Amino acid sequence: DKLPYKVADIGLAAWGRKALDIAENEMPGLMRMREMYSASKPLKGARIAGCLHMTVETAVLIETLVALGAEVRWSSCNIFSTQDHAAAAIAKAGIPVFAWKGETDEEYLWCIEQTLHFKDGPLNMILDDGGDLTNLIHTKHPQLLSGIRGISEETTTGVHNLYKMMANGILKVPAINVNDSVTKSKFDNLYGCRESLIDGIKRATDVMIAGKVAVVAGYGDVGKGCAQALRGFGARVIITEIDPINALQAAMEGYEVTTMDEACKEGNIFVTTTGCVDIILGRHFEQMKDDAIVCNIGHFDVEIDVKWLNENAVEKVNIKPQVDRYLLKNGHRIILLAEGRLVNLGCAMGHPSFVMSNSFTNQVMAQIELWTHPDKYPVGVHFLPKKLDEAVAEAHLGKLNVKLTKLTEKQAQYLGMPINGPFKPDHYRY
Amino acid sequence: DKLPYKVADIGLAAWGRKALDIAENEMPGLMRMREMYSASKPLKGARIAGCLHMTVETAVLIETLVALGAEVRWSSCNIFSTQDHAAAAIAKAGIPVFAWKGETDEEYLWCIEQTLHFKDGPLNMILDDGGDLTNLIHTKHPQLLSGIRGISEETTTGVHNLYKMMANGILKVPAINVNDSVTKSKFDNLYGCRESLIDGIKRATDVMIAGKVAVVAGYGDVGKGCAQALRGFGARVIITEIDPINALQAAMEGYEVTTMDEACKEGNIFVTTTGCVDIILGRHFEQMKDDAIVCNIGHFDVEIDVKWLNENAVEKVNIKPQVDRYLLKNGHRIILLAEGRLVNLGCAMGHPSFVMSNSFTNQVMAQIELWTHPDKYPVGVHFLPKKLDEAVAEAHLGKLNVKLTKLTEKQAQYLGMPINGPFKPDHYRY
Amino acid sequence: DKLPYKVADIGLAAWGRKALDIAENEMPGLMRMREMYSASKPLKGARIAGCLHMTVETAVLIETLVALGAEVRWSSCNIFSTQDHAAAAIAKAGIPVFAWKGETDEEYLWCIEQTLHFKDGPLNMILDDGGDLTNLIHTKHPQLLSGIRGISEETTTGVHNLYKMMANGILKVPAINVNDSVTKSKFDNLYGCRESLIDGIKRATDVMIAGKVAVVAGYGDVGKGCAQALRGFGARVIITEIDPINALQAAMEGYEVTTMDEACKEGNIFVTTTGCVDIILGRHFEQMKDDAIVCNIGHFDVEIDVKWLNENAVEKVNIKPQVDRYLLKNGHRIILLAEGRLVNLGCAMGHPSFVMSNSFTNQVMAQIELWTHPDKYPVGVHFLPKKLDEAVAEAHLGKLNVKLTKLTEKQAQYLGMPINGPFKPDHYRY
Amino acid sequence: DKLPYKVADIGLAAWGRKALDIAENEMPGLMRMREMYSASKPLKGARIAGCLHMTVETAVLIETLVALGAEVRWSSCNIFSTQDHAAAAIAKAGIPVFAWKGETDEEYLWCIEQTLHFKDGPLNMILDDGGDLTNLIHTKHPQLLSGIRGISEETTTGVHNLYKMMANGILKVPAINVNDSVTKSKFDNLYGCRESLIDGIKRATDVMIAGKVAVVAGYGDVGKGCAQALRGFGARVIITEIDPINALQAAMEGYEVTTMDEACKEGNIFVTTTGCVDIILGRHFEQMKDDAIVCNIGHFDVEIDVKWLNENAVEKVNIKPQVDRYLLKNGHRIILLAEGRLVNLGCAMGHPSFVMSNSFTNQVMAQIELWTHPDKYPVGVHFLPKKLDEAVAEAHLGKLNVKLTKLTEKQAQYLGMPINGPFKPDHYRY
Ligand SMILES: NC(=O)c1ccc[n+]([C@@H]2O[C@H](COP(=O)([O-])OP(=O)(O)OC[C@H]3O[C@@H](n4cnc5c(N)ncnc54)[C@H](O)[C@@H]3O)[C@@H](O)[C@H]2O)c1
Ligand SMILES: NC(=O)c1ccc[n+]([C@@H]2O[C@H](COP(=O)([O-])OP(=O)(O)OC[C@H]3O[C@@H](n4cnc5c(N)ncnc54)[C@H](O)[C@@H]3O)[C@@H](O)[C@H]2O)c1
Ligand SMILES: NC(=O)c1ccc[n+]([C@@H]2O[C@H](COP(=O)([O-])OP(=O)(O)OC[C@H]3O[C@@H](n4cnc5c(N)ncnc54)[C@H](O)[C@@H]3O)[C@@H](O)[C@H]2O)c1
Ligand SMILES: NC(=O)c1ccc[n+]([C@@H]2O[C@H](COP(=O)([O-])OP(=O)(O)OC[C@H]3O[C@@H](n4cnc5c(N)ncnc54)[C@H](O)[C@@H]3O)[C@@H](O)[C@H]2O)c1
Ligand SMILES: Nc1ncnc2c1ncn2C[C@@H](O)[C@@H](O)C(=O)O
Ligand SMILES: Nc1ncnc2c1ncn2C[C@@H](O)[C@@H](O)C(=O)O
Ligand SMILES: Nc1ncnc2c1ncn2C[C@@H](O)[C@@H](O)C(=O)O
Ligand SMILES: Nc1ncnc2c1ncn2C[C@@H](O)[C@@H](O)C(=O)O
Repeated sequence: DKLPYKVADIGLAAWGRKALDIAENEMPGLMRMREMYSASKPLKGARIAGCLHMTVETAVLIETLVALGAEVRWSSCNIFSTQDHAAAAIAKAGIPVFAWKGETDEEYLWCIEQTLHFKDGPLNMILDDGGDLTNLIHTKHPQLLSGIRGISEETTTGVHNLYKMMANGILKVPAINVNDSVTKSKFDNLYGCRESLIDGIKRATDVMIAGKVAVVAGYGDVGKGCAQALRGFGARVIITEIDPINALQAAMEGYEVTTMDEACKEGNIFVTTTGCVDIILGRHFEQMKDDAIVCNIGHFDVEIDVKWLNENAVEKVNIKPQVDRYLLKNGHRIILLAEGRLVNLGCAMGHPSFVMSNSFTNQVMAQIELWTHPDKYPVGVHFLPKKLDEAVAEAHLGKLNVKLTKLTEKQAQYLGMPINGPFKPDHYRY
Repeated sequence: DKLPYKVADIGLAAWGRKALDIAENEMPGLMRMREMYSASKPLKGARIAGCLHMTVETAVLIETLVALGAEVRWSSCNIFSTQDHAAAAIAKAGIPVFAWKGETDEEYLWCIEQTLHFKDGPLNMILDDGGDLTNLIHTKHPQLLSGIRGISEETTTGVHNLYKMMANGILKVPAINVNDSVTKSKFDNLYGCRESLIDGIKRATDVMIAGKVAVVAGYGDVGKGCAQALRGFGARVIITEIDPINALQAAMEGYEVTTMDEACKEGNIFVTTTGCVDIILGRHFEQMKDDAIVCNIGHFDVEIDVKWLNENAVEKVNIKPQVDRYLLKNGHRIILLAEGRLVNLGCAMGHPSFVMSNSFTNQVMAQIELWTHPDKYPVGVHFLPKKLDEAVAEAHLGKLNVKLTKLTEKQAQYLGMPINGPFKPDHYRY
Repeated sequence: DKLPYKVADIGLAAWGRKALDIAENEMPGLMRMREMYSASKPLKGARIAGCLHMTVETAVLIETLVALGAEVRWSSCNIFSTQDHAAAAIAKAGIPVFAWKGETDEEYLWCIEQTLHFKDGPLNMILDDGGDLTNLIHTKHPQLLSGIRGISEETTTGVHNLYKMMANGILKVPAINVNDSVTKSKFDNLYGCRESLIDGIKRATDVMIAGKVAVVAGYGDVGKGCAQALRGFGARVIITEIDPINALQAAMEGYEVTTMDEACKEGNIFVTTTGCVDIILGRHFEQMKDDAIVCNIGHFDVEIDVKWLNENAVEKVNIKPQVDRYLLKNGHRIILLAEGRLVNLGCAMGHPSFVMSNSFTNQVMAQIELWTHPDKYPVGVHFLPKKLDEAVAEAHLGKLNVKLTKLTEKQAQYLGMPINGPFKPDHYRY
Repeated sequence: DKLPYKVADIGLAAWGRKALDIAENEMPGLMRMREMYSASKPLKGARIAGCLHMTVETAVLIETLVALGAEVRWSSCNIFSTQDHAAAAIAKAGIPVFAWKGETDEEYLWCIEQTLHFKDGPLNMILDDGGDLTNLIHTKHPQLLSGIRGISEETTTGVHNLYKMMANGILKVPAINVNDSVTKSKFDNLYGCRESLIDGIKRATDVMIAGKVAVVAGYGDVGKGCAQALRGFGARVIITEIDPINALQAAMEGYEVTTMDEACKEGNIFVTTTGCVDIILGRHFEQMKDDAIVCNIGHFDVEIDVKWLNENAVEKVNIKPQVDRYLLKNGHRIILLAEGRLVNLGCAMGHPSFVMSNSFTNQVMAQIELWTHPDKYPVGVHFLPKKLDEAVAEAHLGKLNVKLTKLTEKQAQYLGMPINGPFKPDHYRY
């Protein structure tokens, strides 16, 4: 392609490598895939074009993929999710990375297109996060379609769209749904957001959660992780939902479940963990308490109506990067975070490295699968063998010094399951 | 058959009806099935033979099936799980129930056989809990097999066996796996045991949980619900597991995961939420602290080796029904509860009525499905349409005064899902 | 006096002794006071007249005081708090105990009077709980006043009145405020109620706490322990308070703080942990949801207006002992528990033995102080030396296998405190 | 004195004012003291010399004291606790502030001395945090002693020393113990550290708390707040203590209490909330797991032996400001945070503004008390009238939209307390 890469500051690499150094020791999964595959190099010959937030954790993923003999050209899947010191260490490392914190819609797309063509040919693999890359290609670069051996979607929103495509026979290349791995969804979205949400908020506003009424729209794994977090600091969490089953779980957990039409008048902190549009409108903004902290954590920023804020506020003042304090015609203030984009990543460092090793291990596996055994994955979104899913968890058990139990021949017989073989039926919801 | 029924005391009906009365107002699911089907009577012509713990909640289930025009002959699936006042109110009601608290292995089977034959013919339906009924029939009364239109397994253990039969083409009649409904598993096993576990313990030993090291074997929904409970009262919960994924969840929740071989020496309270044999042996008993409270909550009592206690204790003293205090040769005491059988049901009243309405609503539905649309269920275990699973949750939302959100035409479009249509993919693990 | 004792059933002693036997091993404090004072008998010559709920734990207190050479004549401080098997074991043991579950206001007083006179003289000591005994004497038997060496109040309500008397120079004998010992208040009222509250509720109504909105009046240690309990089972706890400091704590803990005038319309479970009158009136009852569970845990039953229920209900039906289901003219039902009296003791077994060993150890010490060193306690309510309060905690650490840290000569120097000497200033609120 | 002030960058004021602007709206206590005293100016004629961390919250305190007509000259009581943008906004405002993040022991003292002399005379008041100021004066500038109307200690460690002085007749000026106000200790130390602890850790190491064994030395309010925090994120918290009562509370809360001599081999995160020396030594360092995160939160950095790390490490590498990664001779790594100094303030922004309003309100009051009614405070440390302590809490209730309850004439009579008068006896431990 063009320039070898492009980032905010390459002089940040020296620092980023330190972050990467510390990060590596916290991601047993990726480092594990390295020891057993560094030599084998199952990814040899592969040209992976990724679109995942360019953070330090992702840096370890990229360096792992390369260790497996892959050829990588990266880009961030969010205009604010990029970590400039992490990206600097990667570029300085020779990996063509085109990502920097605070890009423009235009620069963002350029960065993505920058990863399509390699030295010895175009991308033959895709590691997407949000579907932006797989979508760009399917609708703008069809010519390259027939050459991509596979897709790797990591987020719910993207995987959601992955199915949509198939639903219309649009999907033209076999995909593996990584986000929906037990070790992925139940650990990353849930446990990660629990720790990364409050971070985005605090680093941004530095507000005290205790004694505040926080409103969470959506009760999925992210909504569950977020709620738990605020609730654990002393905030009264109110939940809004459209799914009766997800609504009951919340109620059963002691959370009040209402409509944003009602909650907007009580909330002090508004978090949208939904992947839907029109979650927080002006009809709610005009109802929010003075200095209400509004932010979104759902992948795409389509939940909060920021345009309204910008088109109906009496005044807009920027506190600091990704922190704007509007003044409504009613005299009430509204603190909008990260311009409505992902809050943990846009205002903080995102999920911690240990939990990202889970998702990323699934990512390294998904890639080896699609590349190594293509004929095993027809055009359509697939899941990773539970035996593999089990391999991910088992990989981080040691760092935590967990001592797992081993079934005896008699017990395994009793339960009618392999001492090591998958211990749960597919339908099992862990 | 023989006698109209048989119970501990029919003079307990007057009281049991009061229990049923209060119970009904707490089970919106069953009462809901009642209003829309009381007249329709979709179960008309059905002769359901049940094997589910005979409790007050189950009483509402029986009185619901009958309201649906079904013909019912019940029995308890546990020699200690029976609620004598509940069973009295049922028999006095005219429903042939053969269950009483404290049956013998002999009297237990007799009770089951008592439900096979009806006035106008043998059983044409099965509502089992544990597989005991479906197993008795398959291996002892094959003749009646071909007449049964379907099975309804309610517990993991049972459903586990349901699949085992199919695995060997033994299952000879279409079954519906109710235990594995989102509203069933994630609410009953998890939220029920959370509240019913400590109950069994307290009513039995009346011990203080706070400051005690409790050991929980198995981290399934029951293990999860139990752990959370003890943990919430001030006990240090230690978990043992064979599944790395379930072990990671525990660790990620702040629980120490080890082997019973290790934990036995530290635990003060032992709870087996596993469905496997040889969980607590004498090798551990000989290692337990003085006055260690050991109990099991897994359906079948196959986890704790009580025989060893009875064959190796220096002395056995019975504190009160279902509470025995053993004296080991090492001088240490061991308080065994409910003789190893289910603790919440054997020493307490079981799960509360509100949560049982979820499981039981699934049961009423499973029955209407198999009976009504039989040709839709070939020999093999099946799940209940997610639309239905949603119907269960949605039915208890109101009691909790939950205000669910309604997708707009635009949002539904965005999300690409019906405003009411199932909101989650099948693979969704809620 | 008259009859040696009087109880519900002496043939319940054989059982009670088993309860006592198990209870003893769980109360390291009392058993500890036993080993070092069994021979010394510092209470020798004392004639203690107690008025504390006659439970198994209290049984260990009585048998301990006696082991200390004391002469005891007991009675319960509540018409429902008595444990008949416990009381039987005591009577059968020779200790004049006049208490049985379900006394009448008349029989209750008779029982108290029955403890004033001993073989070798009238009572020379008082071990009260609620102030009922110390009040009766001060206002009805002044003649015996001058003979009593001291008082031992165990509950907040009582101690509250103890000061009230002094405030009016009414208190005529030195009292020791046991309820306000760090090991007493922060562990008994808080940790005991946390476990004993739900018990009284469950054993009585057997209702599911999860998903229910529970309302708690008062945020003292009892309110704190109760709230935490319900909240931990999945109930949405709402708190009402008059103290801004106790209200802030709640808010800071994520609890909604409102007025009963508002909460009554939302609560599903009403618990009064206040010690004040007119907490739950008919103005609220007329506003409660159908089948609302109302109960009180505050010592005296002066918070809930039951007369109103009995005078305004359309009908009153008794479910079982201490459980009445009223029917309001509006069609809604109200489940009143234990007739408004203490719920954990009236409907359950009360606090567990382990936590009761704390309060009771303080009680044994209070008695030894007043008796042994009288001249050290002038007329007026006093506290127990912190060194002693520390002795109590220290006594139960072992059972929990806690390994405390020992200050070094250098550290003790640094901190400027005795390696063992009281580690906290008097004003310290632990 | 010398220069008008001295800070890191005055070009940081513009931003700091925004921080102050948002902060003010979150501190109802201070802003409340402003409205009712802005005109009155009770502090008129006062020359307050402060030694408290120079943060945004403290900035609102300074601007409040001034609004009260006081004359202030500030300085930070920690070489790393200073917030440069906050200090900038203050200096730019005209208030002589001599503080900047990252001072030297020499520069630190210089800054303190800079606050002793004012335009119209030397300091006549003292607002200390840690006792550093009141100690410098007492031992180095005795001459100015006789002119100081009072002292205001804000932290436990400080107040601890305040008493020590008095214990030896060293304290030569009346002090008010602010740290020990109900609204101070139980809210700041507990609720603040809960939120500010994890911040310092995360912003420094960005580590995932979930699944990690965190070790907390000391179970005071700070230990309590810290433990709860980690515990709530999924980390297994182990506690070490010297006080049996504080140890029992922990045990009663489900925490394992042991010796650091034992925990050092299991902990993944070490937090010292103690105020004592020799808490974490090399004997423990040599026993810590690889990449063990060690940090202190106790006022003075005397708990962790960093010297040992610097004198026995094989290599020391600085990750970033206040983050150093040592390499032990055993191959294990140790991540030392903030060079052992306060972690929440040295690596994060400290306690949130809302909780700081409580402590600071008490500070504004302590100042008005000592200054206004001096003769009411003889030489010695005093507490703030509970009625006042109540005023603080009541001031923040509104922001939280808390609806307090009002005692009626009948209830206040029954309870025997003023409808508004202090609702708790002095000994009350809230
Ligand atoms: N920023 C991050 O670190 C991060 C990490 C993981 C996932 N995500 C993103 O967050 C989003 C949610 O992911 P998830 O795994 O929790 O999804 P999920 O499907 O489990 O849950 C989303 C929930 O939203 C609810 N919902 C939908 N429309 C709603 C509406 N109008 N009002 C209220 N609730 C509504 C749904 O019923 C569902 O339970 C996705 O876009 C995902 O890609 C972000
Ligand atoms: N008494 C009740 O109220 C009640 C309610 C629901 C279910 N149950 C019963 O409880 C049992 C558990 O049900 P569930 O839904 O939680 O099952 P589950 O399959 O979700 O979990 C059981 C767990 O045990 C673990 N396990 C298996 N063998 C083990 C061993 N040797 N050591 C440690 N862990 C081991 C498994 O890995 C698994 O995670 C079943 O028998 C079920 O029928 C009882
Ligand atoms: N049944 C038991 O096991 C048990 C155990 C301990 C104590 N108690 C009793 O419970 C009562 C509470 O004891 P405590 O130690 O927690 O007392 P406490 O003084 O600490 O707390 C009582 C709380 O009630 C609040 N309050 C007072 N009037 C109120 C009103 N009208 N509305 C709302 N809140 C109001 C007060 O502000 C206070 O915080 C006492 O009577 C005590 O003797 C019972
Ligand atoms: N950085 C901050 O934001 C912040 C906020 C409040 C307080 N503090 C400081 O933190 C320190 C703790 O304050 P606190 O109010 O919790 O004090 P505290 O007296 O309530 O508790 C300190 C605890 O340490 C325990 N302890 C003492 N020596 C010990 C040892 N060798 N091993 C184990 N435990 C030991 C004591 O028994 C006590 O329970 C003080 O120096 C205080 O000034 C810092
Ligand atoms: N450090 C991170 N690196 C990459 N992605 C991050 C990170 N933090 C949060 N997400 C969001 C993802 O967890 C989410 O998009 C997903 O994987 O579903
Ligand atoms: N009241 C009850 N009635 C019937 N079954 C009860 C009850 N309580 C617990 N179980 C056990 C079931 O939850 C379990 O067997 C299952 O359904 O899986
Ligand atoms: N087993 C019990 N024995 C005696 N009193 C009990 C018991 N359970 C609760 N209380 C109430 C006391 O905790 C309360 O009155 C107090 O001591 O404050
Ligand atoms: N923003 C802050 N301003 C001032 N002090 C802060 C702050 N955060 C933590 N402390 C520490 C104090 O809470 C502690 O020293 C105390 O007051 O006890």
